[PDB]
Amino acid sequence: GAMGSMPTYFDPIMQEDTVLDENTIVYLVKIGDNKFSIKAISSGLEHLPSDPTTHAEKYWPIPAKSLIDHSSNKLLFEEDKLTNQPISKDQVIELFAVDPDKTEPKQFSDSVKRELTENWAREVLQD
Ligand code: NA
Ligand code: NA
Repeated sequence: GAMGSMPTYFDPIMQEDTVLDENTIVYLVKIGDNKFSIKAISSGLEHLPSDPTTHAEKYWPIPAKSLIDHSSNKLLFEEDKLTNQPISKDQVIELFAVDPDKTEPKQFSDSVKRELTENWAREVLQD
């Protein structure tokens, strides 16, 4: 119509629909056997301990450009909004060229909680 649209995702960080661009953090998590979910967040890949909506600790990185280039695919987007429905391993291979069951995932870091714990312990023992 008169109004355009851009692909958006519901950002768990700010709890708001957010325009997807090349600065969006995008990754895959596994939520079941042959069931994977595409996630997008505005920040936090290096600081969060797990994925916000599933608390998955393991993920497969996906370039934002790959998701943007599929923005008209009805599997991933419904009315220009990122789907919350899972996709099969075959669909993952077809859309993103990654076999997750044959690729080592990355893991969210535990560094922030470790630093918090060390900060408390040092404060206890200082005067
Ligand atoms: Na954290
Ligand atoms: Na989290």
